Amino acid sequence: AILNILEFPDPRLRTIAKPVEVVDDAVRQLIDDMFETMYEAPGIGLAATQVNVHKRIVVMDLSEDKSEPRVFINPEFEPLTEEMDQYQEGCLSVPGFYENVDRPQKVRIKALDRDGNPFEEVAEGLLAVCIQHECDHLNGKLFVDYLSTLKRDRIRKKLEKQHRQQ
Ligand SMILES: O=C(C[C@H]1Sc2ccccc2NC1=O)NO
Ligand code: NI
Repeated sequence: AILNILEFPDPRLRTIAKPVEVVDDAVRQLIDDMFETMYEAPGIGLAATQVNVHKRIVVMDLSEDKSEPRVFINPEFEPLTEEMDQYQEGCLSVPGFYENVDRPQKVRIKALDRDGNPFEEVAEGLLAVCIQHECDHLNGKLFVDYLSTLKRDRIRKKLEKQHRQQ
């Protein structure tokens, strides 16, 4: 199923997601719907908060051909260096806008996989950017939160206008 993706400034995007206590079949079915939603948008990552399911679940596929689905349940990360990098980010919940965001350039991810087993993973580049961006969603944070207040308000106003016209 293709789930509806919430869009800024919907307050539901600010909800803090709750950890997943057991990765059962319902969780894997939600994950499958999230990937379908994500691939159809299309986008390279998606957090459950974005589809209004407030659980700590993230899916991603950084390939150009759907050949590398990745699952992160109860993800966390820790910067591995103090160095920062800029990347122009977009978001399915803030469609049509792309702005630079500075974030730690390398982080160590820790999460549960699709079977519920814990693993860790060093991330740099697009992977490090995407994992931080998706974990932010789970804590009710959007990339526009890093922008100047005036730029974020300009974004909000445009989206609000679009939502009224739709
Ligand atoms: O909205 C999304 C999908 C985004 S994640 C992202 C972050 C930095 C640069 C590009 C993207 N692209 C996505 O599709 N995830 O929450
Ligand atoms: Ni996003």
